[PDB]
Formats: sequence, structure tokens, C-alpha cells
Amino acid sequence: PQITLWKRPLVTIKIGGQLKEALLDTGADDTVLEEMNLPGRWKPKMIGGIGGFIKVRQYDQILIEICGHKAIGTVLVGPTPVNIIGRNLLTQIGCTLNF
Amino acid sequence: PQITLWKRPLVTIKIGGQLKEALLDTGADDTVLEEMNLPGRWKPKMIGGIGGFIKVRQYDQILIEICGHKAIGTVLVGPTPVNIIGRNLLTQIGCTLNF
Ligand SMILES: CC(C)[C@H](NC(=O)[C@H](C)NC(=O)OCc1ccccc1)C(=O)N[C@@H](Cc1ccccc1)[C@@H](O)[C@H](O)[C@H](Cc1ccccc1)NC(=O)[C@@H](NC(=O)[C@H](C)NC(=O)OCc1ccccc1)C(C)C
Ligand SMILES: O=C(O)c1ccc2cc[nH]c2c1
Repeated sequence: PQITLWKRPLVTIKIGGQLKEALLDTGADDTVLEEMNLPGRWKPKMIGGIGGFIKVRQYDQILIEICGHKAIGTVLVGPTPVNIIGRNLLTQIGCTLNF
Repeated sequence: PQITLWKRPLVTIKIGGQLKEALLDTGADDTVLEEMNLPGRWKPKMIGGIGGFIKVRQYDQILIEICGHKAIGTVLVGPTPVNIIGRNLLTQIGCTLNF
């Protein structure tokens, strides 16, 4: 699709077999989602943003669908106020900025 | 341009005869710079991110060029480690996300 930016670019995602919604975020290096269980072993990570740092669990090689488009990569899970799809997954679906 | 997301989408901006660089940020409602010398007065404003909330300095009607595209809008000055072009200005240059 082509998504204009008059409102937040929230889209449907599927992860862990569950439909969620998440922000397509070109200002995020990483993907950070709300609390959920994911397969495999996680490792602790800190991520920083506006306001400071938070503690997350890093899961590698996770399947996610973003508007039906499949990506595999690292998903961070933790107490974020919004589900964020970062560049690590945006690149996998061939997402670009255009003007 | 059509900008891929393998690295941060930093672009040249011009504000008050100063060239800077800033991140094209679809996850930012607002535009936030670390500094400028924006014409005098400002209004306080709160913004939030992943780590919590921060007070910033709001300036209205600021003229900015983003990759040579002229825009006018609100610019916040706040504790961001990276200059951020948010959706309030991305819309003005016709920027979209595409996949
Ligand atoms: C999501 C993270 C993985 C992401 N960070 C990174 O990519 C990394 C790895 N961080 C990194 O490099 O950190 C280095 C660092 C950290 C701390 C100190 C010094 C240096 C990030 O926070 N990125 C932000 C910018 C940034 C980039 C690099 C370093 C630091 C900050 C966004 O682009 C990102 O899009 C977030 C996503 C987000 C949205 C909503 C909630 C939480 C997070 N938006 C924002 O932080 C913006 N906020 C907002 O747009 C919101 C939601 N609105 C808002 O506040 O509106 C007004 C309002 C709200 C509430 C009440 C009243 C008014 C902000 C830049 C303006
Ligand atoms: O999920 C956790 O138990 C946890 C605890 C501490 C840290 C530090 C970074 N990530 C963490 C996750």
C-alpha cells in the first residue's frame, strides 16, 4: 500500500498467531511490542528513546506478518505504550519512504 | 526520493540559514530538534516516548527546508539525541510509506 501520514501509520500485524496493530516506525531501529510469550529463548536488552530507557526481552528469528507481508527477525517485548515495527522488519517487507 | 530503511533515514534540513540533519520519523507526531535559535519566545509542551515524558519548548510557524522541500509548522526543542522530522512536517512534503 501507500500510506499517507496525516494520522499515525498503524497497521495490522500477526505475531504468535494473534492479530495486533502496530506503528510503522521509520525512527525505530528495533521492533518493540507489548507483553506476549514468543517461542525460543530470550535475552535481556535495554532500549532508549525519548524519556529514557526501558527493559525488554529480545527474541530472535521471530515470524511476523505485516499487512500479510512476511518478515522474520528480532522482536523486543516489554512495557511499551504502543506496538512499534522498526527498521529491522520494515526493510524485510521492502518498505520505503517516498516524496 | 525513494528511501530504503537499512540505515536511519537521515536527511539534510535547513532552518534559519543553518544546515542540519534530521531523521524522517513516521513514529513521531511532532518535530523535535535538540537546538536552534528560533525567534525568541516559546510555549512549554509535554511529549512522550518509550521511556516516559519530557518537557519541550514549542515554536510555531517555523520555516524549514527538508531535502529542498519547503515546509512551515511547529518545531519543538527538546532532549532528543537525534533531530526528528515528525508527521506534522512529513505530510507537508508529501512523504508516504510504501510497500
Ligand atoms: C522505539 C525505539 C526503539 C526508538 N529508539 C531507537 O531506535 C533506539 C535504539 N534508541 C536510541 O538510539 O537511543 C539513544 C539514546 C537514548 C536516550 C538518550 C540518549 C540516546 C525510539 O524511541 N525512537 C524515537 C526517536 C528516537 C530515535 C533515536 C533515539 C531516541 C529517540 C522514535 O522515532 C519513535 O517513533 C517514538 C515511537 C513511540 C511512539 C509512541 C510512544 C512511544 C514511542 N516516537 C516518539 O518518541 C515521539 N512521540 C510521539 O510522537 C507521541 C506519541 N506523541 C506525543 O507526545 O504527542 C503529544 C502529547 C502526548 C501526551 C500528552 C500530551 C501531548 C517523539 C519523538 C515526538
Ligand atoms: O523480563 C525480564 O525479567 C527482564 C529483567 C531485566 C531486564 C533487563 C533488560 N531486560 C530485562 C528483562
